Amino acid sequence: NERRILEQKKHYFWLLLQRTYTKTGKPKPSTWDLASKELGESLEYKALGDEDNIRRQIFEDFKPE
Repeated sequence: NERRILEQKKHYFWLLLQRTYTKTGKPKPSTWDLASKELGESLEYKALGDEDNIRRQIFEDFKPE
C-alpha cells in the first residue's frame, strides 16, 4: 500500500519538482543538495521525508521536458 502511495507521490513529487524546476522555468539542479535546500518548503518533498533515498533518486532521474 505504501508502494501504491510511493508511486502516487513519485508522480506528484515530479509534478512538484517540475512545478518548481520546469524545462525553461528553473533548471533541474546539478546536485540534490542545492535542490533540497531550495525545495524544502513545498510539502511534496516532505512527502518523501521517510523515503529520502527514493526522492533524491527520482529527482535526479526526473529529466525535464
